[PDB]
Amino acid sequence: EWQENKSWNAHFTEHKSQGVVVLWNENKQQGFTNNLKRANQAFLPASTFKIPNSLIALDLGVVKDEHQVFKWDGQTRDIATWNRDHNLITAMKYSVVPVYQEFARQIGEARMSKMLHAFDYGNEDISGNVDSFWLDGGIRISATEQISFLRKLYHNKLHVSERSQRIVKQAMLTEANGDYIIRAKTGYSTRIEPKIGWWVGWVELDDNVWFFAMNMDMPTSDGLGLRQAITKEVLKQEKIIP
Ligand SMILES: CC(=O)NCCc1ccc(-c2cccc(C(=O)O)c2)cc1
Repeated sequence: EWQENKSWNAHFTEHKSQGVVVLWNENKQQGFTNNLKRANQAFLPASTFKIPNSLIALDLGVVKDEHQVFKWDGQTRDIATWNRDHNLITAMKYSVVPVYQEFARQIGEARMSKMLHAFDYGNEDISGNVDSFWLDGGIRISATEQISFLRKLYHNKLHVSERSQRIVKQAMLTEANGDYIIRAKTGYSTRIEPKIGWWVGWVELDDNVWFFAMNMDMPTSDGLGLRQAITKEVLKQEKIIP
């Protein structure tokens, strides 16, 4: 059911990094990874948490729809794209932490905790500050647990409305061409060691869907582009994409 392919380690070694890629073939119900241990090691979700956070905010009416404008609070932050108004689509695209911190404040501790348990999301532990626990609190999730969560989202099986799930999957849209569609979310965890990057989501083909979750050591922001690059090299090697 689960197969380990250590030859994929070359895609990390060649870039002088270390990490895990996990792939799941939905048609065949078969999983593949370069490192079974790390695939089941739990890390801070960082901005990958914007997927569940979006779902919860939409289902509770904290976010009306993907068009509602979240006005910049006028505080200059060091990421230029954060210093502007956003909707759900652009806030996800630019991983706008302060917008999602306000979502979490409006969701509140109790509803956040219940919903993450309903989602079976990671260790389901929101210990810490309600507006930052996914960055430096107690919540943890593994690459295999990300895939389990994404598969439910894909099939609209999470315990929120179909509409909420459709909107979040729209907001996850990352790439689309005549060969495939990628819906995914990046993450970048720096507040707790080890610093890592995430990329989780799936590849839609004409006749199958491949779910993926990767994380990798990220000692500096210089390597963030390797999250997508390494994943796509694995997808290419496995002939999932051209
Ligand atoms: C204020 C702060 O958060 N500093 C910590 C340093 C930091 C934080 C976030 C990003 C970041 C932002 C948006 C997108 C991406 C990406 O992965 O593409 C990365 C870059 C640097």
